[PDB]
Amino acid sequence: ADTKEVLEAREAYFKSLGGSMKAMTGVAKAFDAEAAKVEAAKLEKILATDVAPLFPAGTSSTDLPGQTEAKAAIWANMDDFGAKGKAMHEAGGAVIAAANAGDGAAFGAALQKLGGTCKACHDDYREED
Repeated sequence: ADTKEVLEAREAYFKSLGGSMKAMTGVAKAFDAEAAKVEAAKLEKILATDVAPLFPAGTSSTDLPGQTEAKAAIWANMDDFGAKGKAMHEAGGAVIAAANAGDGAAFGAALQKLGGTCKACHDDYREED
């Protein structure tokens, strides 16, 4: 009965940024205008979210053995990890910008940057799972 509250919330933070990516990749494919704007909205929620507020004393896979899937791996100290955070935000706010600006190519390329950004993170914590 771990009941990881801090982690669980982080799970939500993953669904948030992960939502921007999803709505971003679909909008990226079958774009138009309405989808992009909506993705942007989800984006902003992620952008101004507060990444540094759910990534801390969690499970820590790399630390010691345990269930989980990924926790301590990440590969990048609190600083580097913090970086990817902001980086994701770079795509976050910039993608929403394209949404408003109506730059479908700007929102597609920007959101893809966030795509490889978040993805890159997971690619970092190449945990066992």
